[PDB]
Amino acid sequence: ASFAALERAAGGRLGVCAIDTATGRRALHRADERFPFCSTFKAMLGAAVLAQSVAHPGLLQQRVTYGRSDLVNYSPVTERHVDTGMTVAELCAATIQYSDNTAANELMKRIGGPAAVTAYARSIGDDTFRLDRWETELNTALPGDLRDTTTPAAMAANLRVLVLGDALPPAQRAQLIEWLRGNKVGDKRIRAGVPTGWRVGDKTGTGDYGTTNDVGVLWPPSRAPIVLAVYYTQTRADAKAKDDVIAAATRIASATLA
Repeated sequence: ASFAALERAAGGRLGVCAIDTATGRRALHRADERFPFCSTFKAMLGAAVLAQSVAHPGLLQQRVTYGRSDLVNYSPVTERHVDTGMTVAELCAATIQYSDNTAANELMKRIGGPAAVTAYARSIGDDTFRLDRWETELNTALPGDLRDTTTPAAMAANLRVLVLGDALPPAQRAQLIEWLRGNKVGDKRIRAGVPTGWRVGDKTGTGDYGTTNDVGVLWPPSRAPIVLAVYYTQTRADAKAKDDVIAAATRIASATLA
């Protein structure tokens, strides 16, 4: 019935921040607790790359050459381009739309590592987010570890100002939205919990301890958008990701904000 009820049924710890951008009403659960963000940080990474390209417009064109030993687990796009390289823009699209892990590392090598993503977060008003590690270690999702964590509220605030606000200049804002709307690997999470008429731009995350996340912006066809951040993590190290918990949380959040 409710987020608290969903959590009790699924087990684990569920964090939600949903914001109706027309009224500021929210649907919340553990919204100020830290969670391991896993691949949802790739939305921030893309934003940080886009922001660096504002003073250096050629950044998105730069070609990155990497080798077999640079590939980490789950690299479905980059593993096809070991012999050609990829541009920074192509790496952004791969990491956001397919969650490619090597693409994230290659982008962070270009822009100054975990510290550069964290500094970017601070620059848009997020004093909570911390990126400490690289792919795939940042997905360990250990109970009680603050590395590679944020709160549902901080990530919802970031999405609001990046997608619906003026944190990025308009051209870069449009590109971030295009990338997020093009997510190919999230159909069973937030996208499964909204009507097929609503449009979604989102980034999923998955990690150890059955960590299952999805953050994004929801555009209903005839009402203002809703910003939704959902984080979920479990007690046992070998727990299985639960896509359906994210879809169910999305149904509750959308109904609260109806």
